[PDB]
Amino acid sequence: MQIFVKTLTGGGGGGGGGKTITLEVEPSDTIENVKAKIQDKEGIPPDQQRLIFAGKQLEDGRTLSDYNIQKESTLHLVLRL
Repeated sequence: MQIFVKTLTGGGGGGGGGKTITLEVEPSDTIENVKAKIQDKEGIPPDQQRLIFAGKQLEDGRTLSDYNIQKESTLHLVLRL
């Protein structure tokens, strides 16, 4: 299944915002697995990633299906320092 990940626009305007990457996933993949797939594409360590869907921060041990994340769903990636 393919899903999309985008980052925040920020309260700064400009600079696009809509850019995405695509991930190949299964419904039974955990959020921790998804973070590892983002790391393969973008180099950002999983410890520094927060993922949001439907306005909610996603917990590592749940699966995509637990959050109703399906084909062509878009997750939002936010930095965690």
